[PDB]
Amino acid sequence: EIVSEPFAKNQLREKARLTNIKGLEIPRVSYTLDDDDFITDVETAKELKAKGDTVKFTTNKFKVFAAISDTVIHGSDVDLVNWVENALQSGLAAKERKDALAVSPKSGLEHMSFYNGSVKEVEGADMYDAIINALADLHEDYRDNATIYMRYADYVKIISVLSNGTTNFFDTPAEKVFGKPVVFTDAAVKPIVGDFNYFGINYDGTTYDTDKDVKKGEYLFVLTAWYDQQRTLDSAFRIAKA
Amino acid sequence: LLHALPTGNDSGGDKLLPKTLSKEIVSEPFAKNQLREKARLTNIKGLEIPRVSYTLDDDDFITDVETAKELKAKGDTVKFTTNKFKVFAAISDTVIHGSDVDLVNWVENALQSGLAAKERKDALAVSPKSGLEHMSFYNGSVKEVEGADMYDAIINALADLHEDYRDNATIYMRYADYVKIISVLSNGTTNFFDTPAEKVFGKPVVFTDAAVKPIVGDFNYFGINYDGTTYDTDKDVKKGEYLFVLTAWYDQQRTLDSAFRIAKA
Amino acid sequence: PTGNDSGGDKLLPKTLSKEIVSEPFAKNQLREKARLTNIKGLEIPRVSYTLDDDDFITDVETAKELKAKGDTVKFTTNKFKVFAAISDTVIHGSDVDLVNWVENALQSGLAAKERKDALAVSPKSGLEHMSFYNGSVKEVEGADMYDAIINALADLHEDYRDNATIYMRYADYVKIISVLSNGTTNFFDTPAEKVFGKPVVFTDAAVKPIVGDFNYFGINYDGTTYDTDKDVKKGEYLFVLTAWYDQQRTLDSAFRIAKA
Amino acid sequence: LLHALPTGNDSGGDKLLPKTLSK
Repeated sequence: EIVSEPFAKNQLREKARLTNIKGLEIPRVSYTLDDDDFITDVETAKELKAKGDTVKFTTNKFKVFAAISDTVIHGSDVDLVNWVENALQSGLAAKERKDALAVSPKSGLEHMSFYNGSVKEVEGADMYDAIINALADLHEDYRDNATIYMRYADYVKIISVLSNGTTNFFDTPAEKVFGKPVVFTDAAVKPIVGDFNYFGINYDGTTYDTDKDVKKGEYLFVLTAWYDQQRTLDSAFRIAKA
Repeated sequence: LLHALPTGNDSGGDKLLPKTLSKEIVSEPFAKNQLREKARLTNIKGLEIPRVSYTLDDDDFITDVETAKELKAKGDTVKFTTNKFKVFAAISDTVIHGSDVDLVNWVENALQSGLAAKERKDALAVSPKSGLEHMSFYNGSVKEVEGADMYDAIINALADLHEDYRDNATIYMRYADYVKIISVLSNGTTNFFDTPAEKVFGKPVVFTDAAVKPIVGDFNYFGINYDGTTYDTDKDVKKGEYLFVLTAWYDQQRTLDSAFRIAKA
Repeated sequence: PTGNDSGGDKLLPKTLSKEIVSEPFAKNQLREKARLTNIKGLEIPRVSYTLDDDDFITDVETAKELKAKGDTVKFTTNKFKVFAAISDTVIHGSDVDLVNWVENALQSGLAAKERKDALAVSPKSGLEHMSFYNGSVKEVEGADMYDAIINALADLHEDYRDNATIYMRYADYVKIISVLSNGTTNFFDTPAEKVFGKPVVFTDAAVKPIVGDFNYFGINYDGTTYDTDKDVKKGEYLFVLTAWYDQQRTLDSAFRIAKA
Repeated sequence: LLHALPTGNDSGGDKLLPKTLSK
């Protein structure tokens, strides 16, 4: 009987939080120390003042589909059970990663993306300089917990300049070059970096349905849900650029 | 093409979602002190540990080291002295009544994280402040050595140290500096990035971003303690905020300052 | 912190519903006087009775319409559809509109369908015979609205007069007062029964005041059917209802118009 | 999107009509 792989996945689910709570509200600033605090970084003064202390997780709709013609049903195969779950679950993942890493987001969902704007682009001479400088920019608390996302091909080019003749960092991991964990993803254009503790997602509710289009002779299996994902603090996550 | 009325609002699609969903907020500590591993911790009140040990009635009145004698002339004992602390949490009003969640970890992760950030900051402070000068390694009490490059410096740092203290020595430095040391050594030879850091210098290493200059020495002498804590809640009515606040008392001092050094180029 | 439980609910008012409710969105004023029926097929005679030999000739009108239409009257089915649409988010936000919001909605749809057709200035084709302004009613002419209504009563037959009723828009009932201002006296406080001498009902659609014996006018609803379905893709439930009715005038000569 | 055959012709919408009907 039939089986297959996850057709698509979201790499960002590794580090980000994931929730199922109906309405969700958290504070942005975890703690403040005693009187002898050097002034909080100019950034956090601005965004905290503008956004407010809390953060709103606000429902947003979409729809996922699935279509099976009638002949396929009546040829002794069982795709009703597994082919759809393999299909719909993947649809949830691609919807996320498309919106977060959108170069030019659709309207009504700008605030989710990391490339919509409102993040500072540092400038390194090459990719190796830009990533290390970007770590040099953000606040140190975020640095200690930071994580990098990038495309694997860019990790090859930094090796060609760190070829150094005899030595070959094709065998080395990527943790030890930059000094922090790395995850590889093809959509991420400009290497982004920050503490992905703060980034978070929430799924509130769903509903599963099925129906037959009698004339055209195709079953349907549809699902819907509402989610949203926001950055607790924009000042954390930063860009690298040549 | 059915006639039923979904009044119940029970959702069948819930199981299709990823099974890693939390239903309760959780996160890791925001900050941590990386000195706690090597150094000594204590809860007792009013601590005093003598500097002296190992007297011989020697006719060869040379002690161990010239630096060791002249700075014991400072004093016989060390006495840790109390210093004040303050920690604030600030969960607001909407979050409490807006929805049913649980924040006890969010508070806990915030408070005892704040302690570690305090004691690391002052102990590694570049420019100390009033009353706090007597714990920072970058205070002028401790020496600088001078290698031509930072590699030979750390060697010349671990070199001019007591035989004993060398044995359980330990190094602190930034990782970014640690890379430049190796990109130059890897020229025309084996790779070192696959190697542990214990071996290029011979002894264990820990990495933190604070140490603008390296440290070397045995941190069994560096010591910390906490006298006792105070915890109480509070509500500001006019604004709506709930306040969770902590205060305790502490000090940290090094037993002997000759056991530690600074490398520099 | 235990939760958002508090004692403010006592301070909160007592008029709070805890679930949704609303008014009839629209109504048909004509249902007060007209007959209303549920019979499958309905047939009645037009002329109630005739007296003995000494009957002055029946009014020229009734001779004509009775001769043309015939003795009986046919109630003939005519279709329409009423709709209702609820998006999916509205369902899944803990509210109960399934039970009351629809009945409040559909029942109103029946009423507006009636009054639209009866008082239609220019009816849709296939349903001309229902309206009162399609034609076939005589328009008397008064110098003002007060003269036109009273003259219109002077026109129709007296049996219908004794049982007659007037429908009009309230604003026209104000203008007749301004001419009957008479200085000191003010008929804003008076009812309208006593000015014209017969009952009155107020309605905004009725343009030219109509008048006659609304015993004769009648309505019938034969059958219905209630259905529901989901448009899966667009994610909206539906609640639809249908029925067949018709309403006719037993005798056209009764109901008359007033005009300036 | 149901499979049933309404043979009975019993009408559920009857009660929605006004309750002042005469018969």
